[PDB]
Amino acid sequence: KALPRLKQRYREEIREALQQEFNYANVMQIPGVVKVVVNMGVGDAARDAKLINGAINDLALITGQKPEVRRARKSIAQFKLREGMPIGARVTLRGDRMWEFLDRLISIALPRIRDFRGLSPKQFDGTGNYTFGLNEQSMFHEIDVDSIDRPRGMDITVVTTATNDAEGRALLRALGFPFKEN
RNA sequence: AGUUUAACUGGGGCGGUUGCCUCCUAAAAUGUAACGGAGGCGCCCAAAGGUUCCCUCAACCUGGACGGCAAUCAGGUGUUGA
Repeated sequence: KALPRLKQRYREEIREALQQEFNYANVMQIPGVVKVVVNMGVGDAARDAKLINGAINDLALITGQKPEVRRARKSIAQFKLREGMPIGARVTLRGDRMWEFLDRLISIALPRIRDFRGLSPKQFDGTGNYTFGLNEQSMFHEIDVDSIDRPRGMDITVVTTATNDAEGRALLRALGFPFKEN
Protein backbone atom coordinates (compact mmCIF):
# COMPACT_ATOMS: atom_id res chain seq x y z
CA LYS A 1 0.00 0.00 0.00
CA ALA A 2 1.93 3.07 1.29
CA LEU A 3 3.88 1.67 4.20
CA PRO A 4 6.87 3.58 5.56
CA ARG A 5 10.18 2.74 3.94
CA LEU A 6 11.73 1.51 7.17
CA LYS A 7 8.67 -0.55 8.05
CA GLN A 8 8.38 -2.39 4.75
CA ARG A 9 12.12 -3.01 4.96
CA TYR A 10 11.60 -4.34 8.48
CA ARG A 11 8.87 -6.84 7.78
CA GLU A 12 10.42 -7.83 4.44
CA GLU A 13 14.03 -8.63 5.45
CA ILE A 14 14.90 -7.62 9.00
CA ARG A 15 12.55 -10.11 10.65
CA GLU A 16 14.13 -12.96 8.71
CA ALA A 17 17.63 -11.71 9.45
CA LEU A 18 16.83 -11.60 13.15
CA GLN A 19 15.39 -15.11 12.93
CA GLN A 20 18.64 -16.32 11.39
CA GLU A 21 20.86 -14.55 13.92
CA PHE A 22 18.60 -15.84 16.72
CA ASN A 23 16.64 -18.88 15.63
CA TYR A 24 13.34 -18.08 17.32
CA ALA A 25 10.99 -20.97 17.98
CA ASN A 26 8.02 -18.65 17.42
CA VAL A 27 7.58 -15.81 14.96
CA MET A 28 5.89 -13.78 17.69
CA GLN A 29 9.15 -13.83 19.65
CA ILE A 30 10.67 -11.68 16.91
CA PRO A 31 11.90 -8.27 18.09
CA GLY A 32 9.93 -5.29 16.95
CA VAL A 33 10.03 -1.56 17.53
CA VAL A 34 7.30 -0.79 20.04
CA LYS A 35 7.75 2.95 20.37
CA VAL A 36 10.22 5.77 20.43
CA VAL A 37 10.08 8.53 23.01
CA VAL A 38 11.66 11.94 22.65
CA ASN A 39 12.10 13.58 26.01
CA MET A 40 13.12 17.21 26.12
CA GLY A 41 13.73 17.63 29.81
CA VAL A 42 14.30 21.34 30.27
CA GLY A 43 15.06 21.93 33.92
CA ASP A 44 15.99 25.50 33.04
CA ALA A 45 12.26 26.23 32.66
CA ALA A 46 11.66 26.29 36.42
CA ARG A 47 13.14 29.76 36.82
CA ASP A 48 11.23 30.82 33.70
CA ALA A 49 8.72 28.60 31.90
CA LYS A 50 9.09 30.51 28.62
CA LEU A 51 11.67 28.03 27.31
CA ILE A 52 9.12 25.22 27.42
CA ASN A 53 7.19 26.73 24.52
CA GLY A 54 10.31 26.65 22.37
CA ALA A 55 10.90 23.07 23.44
CA ILE A 56 7.31 22.33 22.41
CA ASN A 57 7.67 23.99 19.02
CA ASP A 58 10.92 22.13 18.40
CA LEU A 59 9.60 18.69 19.29
CA ALA A 60 6.47 19.31 17.25
CA LEU A 61 8.39 20.39 14.17
CA ILE A 62 10.61 17.34 14.64
CA THR A 63 8.24 14.46 15.33
CA GLY A 64 4.86 15.71 14.19
CA GLN A 65 3.04 15.66 17.53
CA LYS A 66 2.13 18.16 20.19
CA PRO A 67 4.25 17.09 23.17
CA GLU A 68 3.03 16.37 26.64
CA VAL A 69 4.22 18.93 29.16
CA ARG A 70 5.52 16.87 32.07
CA ARG A 71 4.77 18.58 35.34
CA ALA A 72 7.29 17.99 38.08
CA ARG A 73 6.55 15.11 40.41
CA LYS A 74 8.51 16.62 43.28
CA SER A 75 9.97 19.87 44.52
CA ILE A 76 13.75 20.08 44.74
CA ALA A 77 15.45 22.87 46.64
CA GLN A 78 18.73 22.57 44.76
CA PHE A 79 17.24 22.54 41.26
CA LYS A 80 15.05 25.57 42.06
CA LEU A 81 12.00 23.40 41.53
CA ARG A 82 8.46 23.24 42.83
CA GLU A 83 5.91 20.56 42.11
CA GLY A 84 3.61 20.91 39.16
CA MET A 85 5.76 23.16 37.01
CA PRO A 86 6.63 22.55 33.34
CA ILE A 87 9.91 20.63 33.35
CA GLY A 88 10.07 18.60 30.19
CA ALA A 89 8.32 17.99 26.91
CA ARG A 90 7.73 14.34 26.07
CA VAL A 91 6.58 12.88 22.76
CA THR A 92 5.63 9.26 22.36
CA LEU A 93 5.76 7.92 18.83
CA ARG A 94 4.15 4.71 17.63
CA GLY A 95 3.37 3.23 14.27
CA ASP A 96 3.81 5.05 11.01
CA ARG A 97 5.01 8.28 12.59
CA MET A 98 7.54 6.25 14.57
CA TRP A 99 8.94 4.53 11.50
CA GLU A 100 9.01 7.79 9.56
CA PHE A 101 10.82 9.61 12.35
CA LEU A 102 13.34 6.80 12.64
CA ASP A 103 14.03 6.89 8.91
CA ARG A 104 14.38 10.67 9.05
CA LEU A 105 16.67 10.45 12.07
CA ILE A 106 18.94 7.74 10.68
CA SER A 107 19.15 9.00 7.12
CA ILE A 108 19.37 12.74 7.88
CA ALA A 109 19.99 13.95 11.39
CA LEU A 110 22.69 11.68 12.79
CA PRO A 111 25.05 12.40 9.86
CA ARG A 112 24.09 16.06 10.25
CA ILE A 113 25.43 16.45 13.80
CA ARG A 114 28.95 17.78 14.17
CA ASP A 115 31.76 15.24 14.49
CA PHE A 116 29.54 12.18 14.32
CA ARG A 117 31.88 9.40 15.37
CA GLY A 118 28.94 7.04 15.92
CA LEU A 119 26.54 6.06 18.66
CA SER A 120 27.46 3.76 21.48
CA PRO A 121 25.99 0.23 21.31
CA LYS A 122 26.39 -0.11 25.08
CA GLN A 123 23.53 2.36 25.57
CA PHE A 124 20.89 -0.29 26.26
CA ASP A 125 18.85 -0.54 29.45
CA GLY A 126 19.35 -4.32 29.64
CA THR A 127 16.10 -5.27 27.87
CA GLY A 128 16.96 -4.46 24.27
CA ASN A 129 15.65 -0.92 24.63
CA TYR A 130 18.08 1.72 23.41
CA THR A 131 18.45 5.28 24.57
CA PHE A 132 20.78 8.02 23.39
CA GLY A 133 20.73 11.78 23.62
CA LEU A 134 21.45 14.94 21.70
CA ASN A 135 22.71 18.37 22.67
CA GLU A 136 20.85 20.51 20.13
CA GLN A 137 18.07 20.57 17.53
CA SER A 138 19.51 21.98 14.28
CA MET A 139 20.40 18.44 13.19
CA PHE A 140 16.76 18.12 12.13
CA HIS A 141 16.19 19.85 8.79
CA GLU A 142 12.54 20.42 9.73
CA ILE A 143 13.59 23.38 11.87
CA ASP A 144 14.55 26.69 10.32
CA VAL A 145 18.10 27.20 11.58
CA ASP A 146 17.73 30.98 11.78
CA SER A 147 14.91 30.49 14.30
CA ILE A 148 17.15 28.59 16.74
CA ASP A 149 17.94 31.08 19.50
CA ARG A 150 18.61 28.57 22.27
CA PRO A 151 20.10 25.08 21.86
CA ARG A 152 17.77 22.42 23.21
CA GLY A 153 18.86 18.81 23.17
CA MET A 154 16.86 15.72 23.95
CA ASP A 155 16.83 12.09 25.02
CA ILE A 156 15.61 9.68 22.36
CA THR A 157 14.80 6.14 23.45
CA VAL A 158 13.75 3.28 21.22
CA VAL A 159 11.86 0.60 23.11
CA THR A 160 11.38 -2.76 21.44
CA THR A 161 9.97 -6.20 22.08
CA ALA A 162 13.50 -7.51 22.41
CA THR A 163 14.35 -9.27 25.65
CA ASN A 164 18.06 -8.46 25.66
CA ASP A 165 20.64 -5.94 24.57
CA ALA A 166 21.98 -8.34 21.94
CA GLU A 167 18.72 -8.73 20.03
CA GLY A 168 18.04 -5.04 20.48
CA ARG A 169 21.41 -4.14 19.01
CA ALA A 170 20.86 -6.53 16.12
CA LEU A 171 17.50 -4.93 15.38
CA LEU A 172 18.82 -1.38 15.58
CA ARG A 173 21.88 -2.03 13.43
CA ALA A 174 19.66 -3.82 10.94
CA LEU A 175 17.43 -0.76 10.83
CA GLY A 176 20.65 1.12 10.12
CA PHE A 177 21.69 2.74 13.35
CA PRO A 178 25.29 3.98 13.52
CA PHE A 179 26.75 1.69 16.17
CA LYS A 180 30.48 2.25 16.33
CA GLU A 181 32.39 -0.94 17.05
CA ASN A 182 32.91 -0.62 20.78
C1' A B 1 -16.82 56.94 98.21
C1' G B 2 -18.42 51.98 96.92
C1' U B 3 -16.13 47.78 95.19
C1' U B 4 -13.24 44.12 92.11
C1' U B 5 -8.48 42.17 91.84
C1' A B 6 -10.15 33.85 89.63
C1' A B 7 -9.03 28.95 90.57
C1' C B 8 -5.80 24.21 90.16
C1' U B 9 -1.59 24.04 93.20
C1' G B 10 1.85 17.43 97.09
C1' G B 11 1.02 24.67 102.11
C1' G B 12 0.73 29.33 99.69
C1' G B 13 3.46 32.70 96.45
C1' C B 14 6.43 32.87 91.76
C1' G B 15 6.35 29.86 87.45
C1' G B 16 2.89 27.01 84.58
C1' U B 17 -2.10 25.63 83.29
C1' U B 18 -7.43 26.35 82.23
C1' G B 19 -11.55 24.96 76.14
C1' C B 20 -11.22 21.32 71.75
C1' C B 21 -8.74 17.09 69.05
C1' U B 22 -5.09 12.41 68.75
C1' C B 23 -1.95 8.69 71.20
C1' C B 24 0.12 6.34 75.67
C1' U B 25 -0.75 5.98 80.90
C1' A B 26 -5.67 2.85 80.71
C1' A B 27 -4.95 -3.03 83.66
C1' A B 28 -7.41 -6.51 75.43
C1' A B 29 -15.69 -3.52 76.18
C1' U B 30 -16.77 1.66 77.58
C1' G B 31 -14.74 4.89 81.04
C1' U B 32 -10.73 6.12 84.26
C1' A B 33 -6.84 10.54 87.74
C1' A B 34 -2.13 13.16 88.53
C1' C B 35 1.71 20.41 87.94
C1' G B 36 1.81 11.96 84.33
C1' G B 37 4.31 11.15 79.27
C1' A B 38 4.09 13.37 73.80
C1' G B 39 1.85 16.45 70.00
C1' G B 40 -1.73 19.53 67.68
C1' C B 41 -6.20 23.13 67.15
C1' G B 42 -8.78 28.47 67.48
C1' C B 43 -7.85 26.85 60.17
C1' C B 44 -7.86 25.66 55.01
C1' C B 45 -10.53 24.31 50.19
C1' A B 46 -15.32 27.70 45.25
C1' A B 47 -11.97 22.94 45.05
C1' A B 48 -8.66 20.02 48.38
C1' G B 49 -16.82 19.48 47.90
C1' G B 50 -20.43 16.13 44.73
C1' U B 51 -20.61 12.62 40.82
C1' U B 52 -18.85 9.55 36.53
C1' C B 53 -14.73 7.38 34.48
C1' C B 54 -9.64 6.17 34.57
C1' C B 55 -4.86 5.19 37.05
C1' U B 56 -1.62 3.12 41.09
C1' C B 57 2.63 4.54 44.01
C1' A B 58 7.37 5.24 47.18
C1' A B 59 11.92 2.91 46.97
C1' C B 60 15.54 0.20 44.17
C1' C B 61 18.21 -1.44 39.54
C1' U B 62 19.68 -0.42 34.48
C1' G B 63 20.14 2.83 30.37
C1' G B 64 19.83 7.98 29.04
C1' A B 65 22.72 15.54 26.62
C1' C B 66 23.41 19.24 29.56
C1' G B 67 21.61 16.58 34.56
C1' G B 68 24.78 16.09 39.34
C1' C B 69 22.31 11.03 44.92
C1' A B 70 18.02 13.42 43.34
C1' A B 71 14.44 17.39 37.85
C1' U B 72 12.17 15.04 32.95
C1' C B 73 12.50 10.09 29.50
C1' A B 74 12.53 4.52 28.86
C1' G B 75 12.41 -0.46 30.70
C1' G B 76 12.36 -3.67 34.92
C1' U B 77 11.60 -5.14 40.04
C1' G B 78 8.07 -3.40 43.39
C1' U B 79 1.02 -5.31 47.17
C1' U B 80 2.31 -1.07 49.54
C1' G B 81 6.92 0.77 53.26
C1' A B 82 4.55 6.41 49.29
